[PDB]
Amino acid sequence: SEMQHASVIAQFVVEEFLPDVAPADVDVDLDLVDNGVIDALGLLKVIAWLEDRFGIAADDVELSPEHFRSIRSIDAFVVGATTPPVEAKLQ
Repeated sequence: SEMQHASVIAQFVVEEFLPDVAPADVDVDLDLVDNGVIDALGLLKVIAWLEDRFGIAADDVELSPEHFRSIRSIDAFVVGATTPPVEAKLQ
């Protein structure tokens, strides 16, 4: 369950720019930024829906470009916000 709905996260980024692509065909082992799917407005859209699902405000914490290091980090960031991080990359 470490993925915590990994396919769901890909579904948002996939639908954010490539909705005609099956999220299962995306490797979560590749950094999300390397794809370039996350842009300036793309970054805003990411926090807008991701924050809306948990009802949390991004203003409470500042996000850095490193937080977009990979989709895996996004799952940890979302979980880290409500519950302690699991196998965080830092540890």
